[PDB]
Order: sequence, then structure tokens, then C-alpha cells
Amino acid sequence: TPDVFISYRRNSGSQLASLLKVHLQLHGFSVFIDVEKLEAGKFEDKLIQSVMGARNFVLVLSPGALDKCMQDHDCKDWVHKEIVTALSCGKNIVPIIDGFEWPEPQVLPEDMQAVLTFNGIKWSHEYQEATIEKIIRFLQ
Amino acid sequence: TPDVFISYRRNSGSQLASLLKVHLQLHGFSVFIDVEKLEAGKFEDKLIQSVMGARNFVLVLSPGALDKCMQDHDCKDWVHKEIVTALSCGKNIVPIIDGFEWPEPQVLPEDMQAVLTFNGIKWSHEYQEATIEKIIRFLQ
Ligand SMILES: CN(Cc1cc[n+]([C@@H]2O[C@H](COP(=O)(O)OP(=O)(O)OC[C@H]3O[C@@H](n4cnc5c(N)ncnc54)[C@H](O)[C@@H]3O)[C@@H](O)[C@H]2O)cc1)C(=O)NCC(F)(F)F
Ligand SMILES: CN(Cc1cc[n+]([C@@H]2O[C@H](COP(=O)(O)OP(=O)(O)OC[C@H]3O[C@@H](n4cnc5c(N)ncnc54)[C@H](O)[C@@H]3O)[C@@H](O)[C@H]2O)cc1)C(=O)NCC(F)(F)F
Repeated sequence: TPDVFISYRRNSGSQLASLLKVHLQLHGFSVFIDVEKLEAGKFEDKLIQSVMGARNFVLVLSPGALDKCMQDHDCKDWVHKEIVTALSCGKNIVPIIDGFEWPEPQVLPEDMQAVLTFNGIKWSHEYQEATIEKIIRFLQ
Repeated sequence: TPDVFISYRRNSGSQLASLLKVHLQLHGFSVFIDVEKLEAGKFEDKLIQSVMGARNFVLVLSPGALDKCMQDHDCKDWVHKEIVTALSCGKNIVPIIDGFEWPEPQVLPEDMQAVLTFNGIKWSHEYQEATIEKIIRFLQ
């Protein structure tokens, strides 16, 4: 059972998500990121259960990271699905701000607008060690 | 004197560059990346000195990473200057390919066209530990 689930957008946050994985593992956290721990079987249910199983939900807000969520009322976008799962399970949600533009809440589906109300950590290229230390402080 | 200099484009390669720095330090290499080791003074001289001092030159070829080098015949662009320094000192150049598209040599200044002749390592999001192990194989 991993302590941390990392949710990210492949086309914009793959590298930061991987970097967060390495640091958090070095600090003793078990981390789920799909390319390392999503294994055999039907992945829709495996992903959902992995979010449920992890106490902490680290959300990589790269630029445009929530764009595919907009108008996704059928909840088929995977970042959307992961966030809704994290919200519904009362997870400790820790957004990571990396060039993200804060959208007006009303452009997002109602079931995930609450993600914007969580306190986010700004990724600092110049102060990465301090960013990591702060992320660790936010984890449970 | 760091063993490895990491050259990269801030606007497309910062995360991979830091990811590479973390991994290489975990495997025992001293690494120069500007946000961690570029300290006080005139940075023109310090950057060039740091390239000259490092046996290995790890070049992060994110998408469009050499765009600003094109037509930079006065050699004002910083990745251009770092590459020319690495080529001039005969450093072990190790390009890391991350969605980079191979240009025709002639679009680049003649003093850095040689960089394309170096065997580059494909960055694999799904096989990152294998990518890293290949990179450590390339370093001296
Ligand atoms: C299952 N899967 C898709 C997926 C996994 C996790 N997510 C979560 O959702 C966020 C990313 O969301 P994002 O929107 O950025 O990704 P998509 O562009 O939607 O994915 C579409 C791309 O996956 C490939 N694709 C489609 N179908 C399969 C398939 N049956 N098998 C293998 N690849 C498949 C296509 O070739 C597209 O190129 C993260 O937080 C993740 O946790 C979203 C999607 C994989 O990748 N498995 C490989 C690994 F296990 F290593 F991850
Ligand atoms: C000195 N410097 C600029 C620089 C350093 C290294 N490189 C190498 O060259 C590649 C990157 O090339 P790239 O084209 O991506 O860089 P630019 O985006 O053009 O930089 C322009 C931006 O730097 C900032 N900028 C300008 N002037 C100064 C100044 N006097 N002081 C602090 N910031 C300055 C503005 O905010 C611009 O917005 C890498 O391989 C690096 O090794 C290029 C440029 C810093 O950063 N110092 C901070 C730290 F030490 F933490 F790095």
C-alpha cells in the first residue's frame, strides 16, 4: 500500500512527476506513479483502487494540466477521474504548482471544483530542496 | 571540480535536467547544474569554466532545445556557448533525447554542428531506471 499517489499529465508533467517520485522515495515514502506501479489487469479499476489506497494525493499542476478536464462531465478524463476519487475519499490532496494558471472554478466539472480549494505548493526550480522539504511537511 | 556538467533549456528541459542531476548524484557523480552550483561572480566566466572543468557534458535535448542556437552566429545563446565549449575541450558529450527532432546540420552554426554526431540516449518515461543505467554507462 503506497502512501503517496502521484497524479499528473503525461504531455506536461511527466518529468516533474518522476522527480517528485524520486525525492519522496528517498525520504522513505512508498509512491505510486503509473509507469512504476500500474501493473497487470484492467487499468481503470487498478488506478481507482490505487488512489483509494494512498493517504496522500500529490497532483502535478503543470500548465494546462486541467484542460482536458473541462467539459468532461462524463468523467472519462483520467486526471479528472483521479481527482474525483481523491476528493470523494477525503484524501490529503497536495497540489504542486508548476506554471499552472488558476482557472475560474466554473469552467471545471462540479465534481472536481473543490480541488482548487486545497493549499498548493509552488515548484521552485531555483529552490528545489526547499520545495521538496515543504512537500514532505504537507504529507501525512 | 564536478565530473558532470548538465546543459539544458530552462523553458523545456528544467525538470529533466534536475531529474538527471538527482539520479547521477545518487550514483556517485559530482554534477554541475546552474541552479545548484552556479554561485557568485560574473556568470559568463563561471559557466564556461564549469564546462571546461567537467569530464562529461550531459546535454538535455528537450523539444526545440537547439532552436535558439540557430542563426546565433555571434554565439550569444547560452546552450550554444556551452556546447561549443564542450566540443572545443573534447569533453565526453552525452545528449539525452526527450522528444527532440533531429535537424539538418546546416541549420546550426558550424561551430556546433558536430554535436549531432554524438551518440544520444533516448529518455524513456516507462523505463527510467534503464535510461539512467545507460547514462551511467556512457559517463567516464
Ligand atoms: C493504461 N495506461 C493509460 C493511462 C494510465 C494512467 N493514466 C493516469 O492518468 C494520468 C495521466 O493522464 P493523461 O491524460 O496525461 O494520459 P493519457 O494521454 O490520457 O493516456 C493515453 C496514452 O496511454 C496510452 N494507453 C492507452 N491505453 C493503454 C493501455 N491499455 N495500455 C498501455 N497504454 C495505454 C496511449 O498510448 C496514450 O498515449 C496519470 O495520473 C496516470 O496515473 C492515464 C492513462 C498506460 O499508460 N499504461 C502504461 C503505464 F502503466 F506504464 F502507465
Ligand atoms: C546567470 N543566470 C542566467 C543563465 C544561467 C545559466 N545559463 C545556462 O544556459 C542554459 C540555460 O539556457 P537558457 O536559454 O534556457 O537560459 P535563459 O532562459 O535564456 O536565461 C534567461 C533568464 O535568466 C535570468 N537571468 C538573466 N540574467 C541573470 C543574472 N545576472 N542573474 C540571475 N538570473 C539572470 C532571467 O530571468 C532570464 O529570463 C543552462 O545550461 C545553463 O547552464 C543560462 C542563463 C541565472 O539564471 N542565474 C540563476 C542560477 F544561478 F540559479 F542559475
